[PDB]
Amino acid sequence: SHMFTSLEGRSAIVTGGSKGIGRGIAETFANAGVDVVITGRNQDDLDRTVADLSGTRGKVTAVRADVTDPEDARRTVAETVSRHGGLDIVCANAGIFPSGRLEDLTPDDIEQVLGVNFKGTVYIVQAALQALTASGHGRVVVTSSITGPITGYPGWSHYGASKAAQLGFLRTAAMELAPKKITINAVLPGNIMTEGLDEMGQDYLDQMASAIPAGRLGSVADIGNAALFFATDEAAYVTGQTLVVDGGQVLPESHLAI
Amino acid sequence: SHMFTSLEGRSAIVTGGSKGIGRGIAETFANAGVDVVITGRNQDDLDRTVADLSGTRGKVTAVRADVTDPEDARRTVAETVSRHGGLDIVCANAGIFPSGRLEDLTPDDIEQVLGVNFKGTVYIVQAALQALTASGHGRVVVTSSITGPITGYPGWSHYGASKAAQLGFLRTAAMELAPKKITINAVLPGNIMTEGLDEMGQDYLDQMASAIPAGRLGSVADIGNAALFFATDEAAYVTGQTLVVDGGQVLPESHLAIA
Amino acid sequence: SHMFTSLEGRSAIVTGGSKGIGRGIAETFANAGVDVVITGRNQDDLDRTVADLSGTRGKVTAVRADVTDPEDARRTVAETVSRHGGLDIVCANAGIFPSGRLEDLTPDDIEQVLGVNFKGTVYIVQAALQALTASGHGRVVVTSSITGPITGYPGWSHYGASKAAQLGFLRTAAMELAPKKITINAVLPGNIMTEGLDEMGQDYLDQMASAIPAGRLGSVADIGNAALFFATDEAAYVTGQTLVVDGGQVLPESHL
Amino acid sequence: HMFTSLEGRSAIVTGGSKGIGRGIAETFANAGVDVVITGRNQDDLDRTVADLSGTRGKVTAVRADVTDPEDARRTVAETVSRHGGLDIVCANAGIFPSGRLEDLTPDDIEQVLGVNFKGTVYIVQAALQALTASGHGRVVVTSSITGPITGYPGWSHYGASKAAQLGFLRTAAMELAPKKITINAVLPGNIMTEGLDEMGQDYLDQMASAIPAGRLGSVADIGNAALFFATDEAAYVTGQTLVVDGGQVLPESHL
Ligand SMILES: NC(=O)c1ccc[n+]([C@@H]2O[C@H](COP(=O)([O-])OP(=O)(O)OC[C@H]3O[C@@H](n4cnc5c(N)ncnc54)[C@H](OP(=O)(O)O)[C@@H]3O)[C@@H](O)[C@H]2O)c1
Ligand SMILES: NC(=O)c1ccc[n+]([C@@H]2O[C@H](COP(=O)([O-])OP(=O)(O)OC[C@H]3O[C@@H](n4cnc5c(N)ncnc54)[C@H](OP(=O)(O)O)[C@@H]3O)[C@@H](O)[C@H]2O)c1
Ligand SMILES: NC(=O)c1ccc[n+]([C@@H]2O[C@H](COP(=O)([O-])OP(=O)(O)OC[C@H]3O[C@@H](n4cnc5c(N)ncnc54)[C@H](OP(=O)(O)O)[C@@H]3O)[C@@H](O)[C@H]2O)c1
Ligand SMILES: NC(=O)c1ccc[n+]([C@@H]2O[C@H](COP(=O)([O-])OP(=O)(O)OC[C@H]3O[C@@H](n4cnc5c(N)ncnc54)[C@H](OP(=O)(O)O)[C@@H]3O)[C@@H](O)[C@H]2O)c1
Ligand SMILES: [Cl-]
Ligand SMILES: [Cl-]
Ligand SMILES: [Cl-]
Ligand SMILES: [Cl-]
Ligand SMILES: [Cl-]
Ligand SMILES: [Mg+2]
Ligand SMILES: [Mg+2]
Repeated sequence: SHMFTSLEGRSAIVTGGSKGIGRGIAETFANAGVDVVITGRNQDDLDRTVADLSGTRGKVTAVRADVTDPEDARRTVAETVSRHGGLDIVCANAGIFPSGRLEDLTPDDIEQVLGVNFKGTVYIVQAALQALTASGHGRVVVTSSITGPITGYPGWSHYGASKAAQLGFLRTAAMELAPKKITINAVLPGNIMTEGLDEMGQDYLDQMASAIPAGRLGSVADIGNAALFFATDEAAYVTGQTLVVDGGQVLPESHLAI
Repeated sequence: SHMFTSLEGRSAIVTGGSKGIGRGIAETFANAGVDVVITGRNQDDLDRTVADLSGTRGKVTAVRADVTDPEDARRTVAETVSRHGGLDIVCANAGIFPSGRLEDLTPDDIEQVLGVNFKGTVYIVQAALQALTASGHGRVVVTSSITGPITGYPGWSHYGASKAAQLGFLRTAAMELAPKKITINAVLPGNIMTEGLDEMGQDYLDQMASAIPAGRLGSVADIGNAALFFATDEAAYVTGQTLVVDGGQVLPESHLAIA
Repeated sequence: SHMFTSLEGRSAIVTGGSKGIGRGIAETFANAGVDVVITGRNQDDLDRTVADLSGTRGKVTAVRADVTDPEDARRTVAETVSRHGGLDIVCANAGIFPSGRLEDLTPDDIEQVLGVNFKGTVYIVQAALQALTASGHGRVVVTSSITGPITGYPGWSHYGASKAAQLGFLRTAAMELAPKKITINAVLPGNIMTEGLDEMGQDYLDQMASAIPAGRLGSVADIGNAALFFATDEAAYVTGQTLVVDGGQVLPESHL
Repeated sequence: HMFTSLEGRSAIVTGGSKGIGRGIAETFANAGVDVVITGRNQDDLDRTVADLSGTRGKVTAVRADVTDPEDARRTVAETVSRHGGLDIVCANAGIFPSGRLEDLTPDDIEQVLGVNFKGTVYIVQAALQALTASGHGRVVVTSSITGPITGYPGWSHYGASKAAQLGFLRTAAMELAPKKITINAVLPGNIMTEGLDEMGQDYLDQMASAIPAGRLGSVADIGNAALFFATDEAAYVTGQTLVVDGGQVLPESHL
């Protein structure tokens, strides 16, 4: 009869919500009656996802914005407050994972990944702070990864760096946000079927599939539903923490051990 | 419209559900339409909680049983499988946290705590394996603690050991249970208002409250709602993992971090 | 021309010192001039290891003792203090890793593993508290494992629990021991070429090998040298902590 | 015989003119390791080079900014010229300015990320060929408990930068293993240093009571941990962390 208090009518931002995990998070929240502003740089991709999600209970709309731009963060929050009247949930999700061996990585390569993945998470949280404070039950959910905080994978030394940087930030942010009644937590997916992971190629997807006790790559709904849990009133006592959503992938001591 | 898939009508066991966190877990699942068998050693305590929860949607009944005894674990599962028609969720929750300095801990002190807190988790999971497998969506939630896996506290070196033992066990158990479609995860509460935590005294409670950025001890519902998430179909891809429910307690570097 | 302060003359116990990692810890400390008492249940294995190490700078001798028996812990400490005049280092190392699936493990199976691997670590620490306190620079090094604290491996759910139990114990113990100037820390070996690990077969041994970035199983000296570092005076500010010694094995997002 | 002598080997210590980097430099020098220390302030580099003039291994200085890849390349070339090669890199330079979340500007974040994380990556990249040629390369990163483990108001960007170093090295260790280079990190708790003294006596008098060991750490505690990682005997340790903090991260309640 009753599980979690309904989030209907609340207001959320998902950065990088046009594709992949961000889209699955937006759809998960929208199905729960949360109005969602999704962001991204490509307008056509935002428009297709807004069109695709037009039948959801919560209204998904788009704001074209680069997470690396602090001005775009402020505009995103202001536009979301304008459309919804306030702001309750920020899902700091936008992220990229280009691959490059450490000896090949340029300053620009490193700043590209750290700017989107880490700086872009900090910028949207900063911009959203006052509206989340006015919420009285603010929720920030960060899309980190097992890569960095837990795992290594050749080619992703800067990616993993940026995923760990998110968590180092939120362990302090959680303490600064607690008097404002905002929780901040992070989902750490393992390997989820997305357009972004598709670019890694089939042999990467097979490789990770065989390393996962659950026997499959995860789904965007898996991450959206973890985000949803963190946003509930029922999770008000959870802050500064991580949840690994990976089918057991970080557990095995070795390969065939699965 | 829709948040998670209703768990209405599923079957659960909560060990040590007559008091404290286990009762909060039982009530949380009961309010979700889950039928719950709570266990414990004191029949009066079980009867009173069953009566306290008489008005919940799901049906909360009791089974008097000692987690340290594997035969009781088998009896608990069978009674549950007869009353509910199956078994979908096992909350390995029963535990004790008496306090003793390392130089005072007897073999009995250590075995009492390891047996209740760790052996009693293993035995209930072993007893439930077959019914959980037949459910096709089996869920095990372990009540661990920040104490042991993360923190230390003088007098709890055997308690901390048992809480971390639960986690070492489940990181392998999650792999063995994956082909059976059973996930196993732990909630790691920080400090939660319970009858057991009351026996630590007012100085302990004041000390811990001031250590918590959220500014309060947690409630039993906080832990119940975390166990509820793990038990959802929507958490099928989460196994072998932990969730710390502590108001931020384990974060501060020191006491101006807080102050 | 100076790295760490010589441990020459100090007094150590290594539980389970006749074979495998314990013997490597014992030899590493003896090479550093530490007098070492090794323990084990089999007198022949103790006698043979004492004879093998009879040329080391530190004197290695043996006490036949079961780590699961608290009286044997006490007798071990008393005998070491009688032989050396004190006790500075305790290497709580003794352990077993039989395998069994979750649904096959009997109460006696579980207790055997928890008894040796966890209780035996607690009992030697307890028995040594007094003498370690009197040393003024006491050191406890626990041989834990990546299995349990970090990894899972089917058939070792009770092994993994026992190894993680060591760490939960030591995080509190480090706080109770700090006023006594005793530090307590753990080495978490990955996969180390030993007698006990050879009881897993060549299939298990080749399996972990390709899963390790360093390209090899570790050596008992790798673990002994970690323990040696924790025992230095220079590590007096390290306590309640862990060091994974595994050639990178816990790192890969997949071992392919 | 404790560990194999490192006498005659070659090391870089970034930010080695003060505090922890100076303790690392003096610890390696006392072991007979020739050490190039970097920094931006020549006056502080000259003063430290002179203070350590009696050490067995020779401490010399190269003025360089960790945030500049070209300064990283120059540091490694100058070091290979002076010593004949390079065996050990201690990526240690770091800053910890304090600022509340809502006040951190983009420049504040880039300054801390640039020094603490980018500066670690750049000196490792620059050293890769020389470290590979040594056949026993050693990278030691100075991270922190702050970020990887703890939070402290005002240090959200600093903690991010210290956790960034570890996410980097967990992958870097796998890429470096075929080159026979290990890479680990020391995570100091609270260590008596010059930069740490900028936090004031209130911050000083207050982290001491929360540490089970009962004191702040010393730069030698960090140097000796870095020395362990650099030994031949630690060849099978890579991608890993060592917390040096007197038990500070352990207490459930610091009171
Ligand atoms: N897929 C996995 O297995 C996995 C696992 C662990 C963690 N993650 C994390 O999940 C997050 C998204 O992963 P994904 O697989 O879903 O990626 P994806 O499928 O490639 O989608 C990324 C989204 O982020 C947006 N984006 C990219 N750069 C942006 C920028 N500078 N500003 C604003 N938006 C930007 C993209 O829109 P535009 O390109 O049009 O801007 C797109 O909507 C990342 O943080 C990633 O690290 C993914
Ligand atoms: N309260 C906290 O802050 C906190 C924090 C972290 C973790 N935890 C964990 O949460 C669990 C319960 O904590 P709590 O505060 O709720 O304790 P509690 O209030 O004392 O409740 C303990 C429950 O377990 C039962 N129990 C005790 N021994 C048992 C046994 N041998 N067999 C079966 N049932 C037994 C008790 O009933 P009977 O005595 O009648 O049998 C009681 O119902 C423990 O595992 C504890 O480690 C608690
Ligand atoms: N080998 C690995 O890859 C690995 C990896 C991680 C951790 N570890 C840990 O390292 C420790 C030992 O490993 P190992 O490979 O060296 O094992 P091993 O080769 O089988 O030797 C174990 C030693 O402990 C002794 N022992 C066993 N049971 C005892 C008891 N009840 N009382 C006293 N001594 C006892 C044995 O002598 P007796 O039988 O005669 O008593 C033997 O000397 C264990 O704690 C293990 O968990 C090993
Ligand atoms: N002190 C602690 O309690 C503590 C705890 C955990 C971790 N750590 C870490 O240990 C490292 C050193 O800390 P510390 O307390 O020893 O700081 P410190 O006493 O202030 O010394 C910092 C050193 O880094 C150098 N440096 C600063 N900015 C630089 C730049 N842009 N390029 C090159 N060198 C630069 C400084 O020289 P110049 O100014 O001349 O450049 C100085 O030699 C840091 O990475 C810190 O995060 C410290
Ligand atoms: Cl992290
Ligand atoms: Cl654990
Ligand atoms: Cl652990
Ligand atoms: Cl096994
Ligand atoms: Cl990290
Ligand atoms: Mg795109
Ligand atoms: Mg001698």
